[PDB]
Amino acid sequence: HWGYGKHNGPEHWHKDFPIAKGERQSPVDIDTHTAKYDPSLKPLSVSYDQATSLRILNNGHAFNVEFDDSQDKAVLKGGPLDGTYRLIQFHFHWGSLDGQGSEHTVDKKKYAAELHLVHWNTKYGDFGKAVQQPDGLAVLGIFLKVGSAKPGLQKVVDVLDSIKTKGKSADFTNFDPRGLLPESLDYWTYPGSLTTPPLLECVTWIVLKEPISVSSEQVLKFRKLNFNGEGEPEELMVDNWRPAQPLKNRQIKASFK
Ligand SMILES: [Zn+2]
Repeated sequence: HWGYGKHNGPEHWHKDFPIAKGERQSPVDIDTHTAKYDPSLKPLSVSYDQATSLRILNNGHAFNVEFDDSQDKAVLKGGPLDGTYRLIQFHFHWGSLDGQGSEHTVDKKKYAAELHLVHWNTKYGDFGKAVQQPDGLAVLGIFLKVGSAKPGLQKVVDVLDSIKTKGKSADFTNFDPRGLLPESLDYWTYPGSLTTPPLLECVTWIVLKEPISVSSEQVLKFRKLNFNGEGEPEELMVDNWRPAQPLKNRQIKASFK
C-alpha cells in the first residue's frame, strides 16, 4: 500500500505507521559543524571476505541484494557497536535527477543516491527479532555522487534488466560488496530508524563521510527499473527516498576530527 507517490508517499505513512512521528526517526540532516568528534569511538571493522551473496530482488520499492546470514560470513563490528552484526542485504535510494536521491543529507546537501548495507545483531538470533530491539540493526550508509564509474557496481547494473518489475528475482551469487566501499571508513553515527515502513526505531546508523563515485550511465540504469509489476502501467522506480526527519533529542557523533 505505502510507496513514494503523492497519494501514498512519506507524508502519508504516519496514518498506518504512527511511529513515523516518533523520537528517533531516520534519515536526518547531518550538520557537520554541530556533530561532536568522539575520541572514544573505534575504527569500524568491516569483515566481508567470506560474504555469500545469493539473489537480487525487485521488491516494488528498491532492489535488494541478499546474502546468506545463517553464519558469521560478512559482519560489521567495532565503531559505535557492541557485539557482531551480520549482513542480510544491501539496497539503494536514488532520484529522478542527479541533484536528489539520498536520504541522509550533509549540511543540507543531497547526493544522487545512498547505499544501505543492512546488518542485524547476532544476539537476537534473526532479523525479525532484531528489529524489535533498540540496538537490533546496524546500517552502513554510503553516499553516491555522479562522476567516474564504480567498477565494483557494474555487475549489479548489468542484472537489472532481469528484475525490471516488482516481484522479479535473479540468481546473484559471488558478488563482493567490498567493491562498493570508499577508501576511508571515517563516519558519523546516531540512533535512528528504518527509513521505510514499519519505520521501527531499531537502527544504529553509521554514515561514511567519503562518497563513492558512479557514472551517469550506472545511475541511469537504476532509473529504468519499475515500481509496478509486469503487465501493469509502467511507473519508473525513481525518487524512492524519505526526506530528512527532525533530530529531536539526539547527538550525531563523528569518528574523525
Ligand atoms: Zn534503505
